[PDB]
This record gives sequence, C-alpha cells and structure tokens, in this order.
Amino acid sequence: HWGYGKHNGPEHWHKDFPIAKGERQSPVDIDTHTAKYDPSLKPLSVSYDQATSLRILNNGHAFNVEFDDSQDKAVLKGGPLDGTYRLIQFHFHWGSLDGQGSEHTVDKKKYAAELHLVHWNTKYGDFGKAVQQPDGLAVLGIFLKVGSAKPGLQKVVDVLDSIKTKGKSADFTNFDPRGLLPESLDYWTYPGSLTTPPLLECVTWIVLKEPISVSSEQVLKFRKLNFNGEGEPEELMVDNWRPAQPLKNRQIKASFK
Ligand code: NI
Ligand code: NI
Repeated sequence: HWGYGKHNGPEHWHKDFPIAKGERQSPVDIDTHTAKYDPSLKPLSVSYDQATSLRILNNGHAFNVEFDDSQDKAVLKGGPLDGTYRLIQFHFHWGSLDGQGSEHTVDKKKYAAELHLVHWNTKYGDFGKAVQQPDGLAVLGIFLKVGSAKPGLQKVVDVLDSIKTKGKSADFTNFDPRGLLPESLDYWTYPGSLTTPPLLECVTWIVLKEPISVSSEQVLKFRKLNFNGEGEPEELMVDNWRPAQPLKNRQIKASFK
C-alpha cells in the first residue's frame, strides 16, 4: 500500500499517513548557507565497541542490519542529545543511478545513497514506545558517494545474494559498524521524522557533513536486491528514497564553523 513504485510512491503516502504533510517531516534539503553554527552543541559520542550485530533482513523496502538493543552495547550520546540512545538497526537508501539515492540533500545535491544508523532513547524502554515520543529516536545519517570502495561495507555486500527477496534474512554476527563511518563527526542536526510510513515525528536527525566513498561494484550489488518476494516478478530494489520535504518552522544547526 506504500512503496517506491509507479503508483504507491512518496507522493501517495499522505492518503494512508496524513502526517506525511506534517510540520516536522524528513528528509529535508540542508542549505549550508542558512544552517547556523550552534555553540550549545557537543561532539557526538559514538560508542560502538560492544556492538552485537545479529541478523540482516530484506523487509521489502530496504535491508536492515539488526543489533542486540537489550543492553547499552552500541550507543549514541552527546551532540544535540540528552540521555542515551541505543542502536537497533542500520539500513540504506539508494538510487538506480549514481546521481540520486540520498534522502537528505545538501544545497540540493543528491548523493548516491544514504546510511541510516537508527537509535532509540532508553528512557522510553523499547523502540515501539520511543517512536511515540518527539525525542524518541536519533538517526545518524551518512552520505555515500561512488569512488573508492569502502572496505568496511564489503561484508554487507557479500551477504546480499542470500537476502535477495522480501522476507529473507541471514545471520549477521560480529559486524562492526565503526567501519561505515567517515573520519569527521562534524554534523548538521534538526528535528524530524521517520522517512517511511508511519512517518512519525519522533527523530532527532544527525547528518554527517563528510560522505563515505563506496565503489561502483558495491553500489551495483545493492541494485541487484529485489523489492518483491521469491517467486514473484522481479522488481529491483532501487530508488528507495523519499524526496526532501518542506522545512517549515525548523532550523538546521551545524556543529562546525
Ligand atoms: Ni502495502
Ligand atoms: Ni532510513
């Protein structure tokens, strides 16, 4: 009833999910000429040393690499955040062509893809309760450009053949998400939403300034995934991004001058 196809894409989502036209929707365009440095901000604290990855799942929209979130094993703190946010999953949004695929844009530039590391605020006890709160989630977004390979992505690439179609999963232990980060943790932040239905306005977005590079071969393997289930007509999993939404009464703050 929702997807990225010819008849159920982002422009239709409002019919089932009227908050699609809400006041704090994501993604947005990040205008680097109007975002303002905020000295109240602190450095990010990314603490992933004890991360426990479990599984990778093709959910028909993207794939999620899932983590054990039943203890403070992989947490995000600092920055704009108060309290402790636990990593639950990461996933990507990507294009059919190297010139589109990201959800956020920077001065209207689209990247080839965007990585989302999704975290929930431990004060709310579980993910499902967290998404009902304005400060329930923190999503660390990282742009991908095509250039050099990202070595730390390759284990994800090489399992994709085992999860080609919707509903397939595979064991995915011992993956280190630190290998997906750029060098700098400089960031932009703003209040927004989930970028898929139910589009809840529960996210503090933290979007890194520095992209990571992935190879053309790595991206091509993402583009072999399927939206469909096994035994259904093949629909390549590409262009699983929502376009920029109106900023409305929000300000984007920068952690850097
Ligand atoms: Ni549906
Ligand atoms: Ni996402």
